[PDB]
Amino acid sequence: DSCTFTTAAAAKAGKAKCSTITLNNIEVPAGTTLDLTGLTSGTKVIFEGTTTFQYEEWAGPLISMSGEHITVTGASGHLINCDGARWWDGKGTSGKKKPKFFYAHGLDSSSITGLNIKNTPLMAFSVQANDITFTDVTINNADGDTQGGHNTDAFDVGNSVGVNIIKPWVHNQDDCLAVNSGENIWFTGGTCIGGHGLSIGSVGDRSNNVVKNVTIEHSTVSNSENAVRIKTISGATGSVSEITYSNIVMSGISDYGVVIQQDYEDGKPTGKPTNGVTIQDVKLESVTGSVDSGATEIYLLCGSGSCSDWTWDDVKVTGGKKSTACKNFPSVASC
Ligand SMILES: *[C@@H]1O[C@H](CO)[C@@H](O)[C@H](O)[C@H]1NC(C)=O
Ligand SMILES: [Zn+2]
Ligand SMILES: [Zn+2]
Ligand SMILES: [Zn+2]
Repeated sequence: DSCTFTTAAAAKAGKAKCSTITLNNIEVPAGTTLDLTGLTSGTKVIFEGTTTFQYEEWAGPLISMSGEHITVTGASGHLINCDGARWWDGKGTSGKKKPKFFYAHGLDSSSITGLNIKNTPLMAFSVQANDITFTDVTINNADGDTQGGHNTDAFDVGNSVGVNIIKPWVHNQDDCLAVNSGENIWFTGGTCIGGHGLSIGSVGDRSNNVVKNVTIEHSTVSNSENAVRIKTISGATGSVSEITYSNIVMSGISDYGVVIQQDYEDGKPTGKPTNGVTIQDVKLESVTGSVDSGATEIYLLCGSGSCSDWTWDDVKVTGGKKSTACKNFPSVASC
């Protein structure tokens, strides 16, 4: 049936019988999830007007969706305004408990298109799904730059096979893309502003430490901590392979233009890379741009023998420090 819900509670109660679910100007109650899990296959979900959330310090998610063959869209002029500044305290995962925004867990063979998201209190999309596509999704957390936003990852991917992120537009304060695990991930045409870049990892110490076949391309990173990043955990085991960064342009980079390091311990680099996580088939093709004078252009800190078979074409990162601490990287590459 075609259903239109004006409350989160009504949506949760009636969703199953709806072939079309129009969410009209729903203000999600404090500490509650707009629960759109268990949707019937083929359901179309349309966000209308402005979706808001009442304030409460909690872990989220503000919205959770699951089901197979779900088509999520937003009506013209819609906006999902999380007004995250109410939570932002410059501490992100620390300090006030801030809710994760959208759980796309088990939202299989589904698409989310054109959603306009604003000021997520913490991470935006948590992806743990198969054959999921995010097209023309805009995550505007620009306000977080000056209002204390942190750990406002745009797309966190784990335990997902077949993830397509097409033309996302992101202005946040953490990873534009963060893949802790997954296979067949495609991120293309993205605008990544203010965050931590397009990252694989940190990989290791999870139930799934395999990242395979990730293509990040035609993306532009601006005013971010890093542009191209692959991190693996010290002493951890796992596999990172078939990673392609192609046609990546960067500028306003504060820390690293390109960084692939395997020395993350307790969330911090140590300078001592390990080799339990293999990093194979890394292809950088046309990765160019500038970084800050204080940033390191390229940093490749591989464990012994763990990094193999790379392709390095037209990687030209300028304006920063040229690292003299790189090691164990395939000779085709260079810092
Ligand atoms: C890699 O992922 C892409 C995008 O989903 C897909 O077209 C391709 O078949 C995959 N290749 C392998 C070897 O898994
Ligand atoms: Zn506000
Ligand atoms: Zn199917
Ligand atoms: Zn930061």
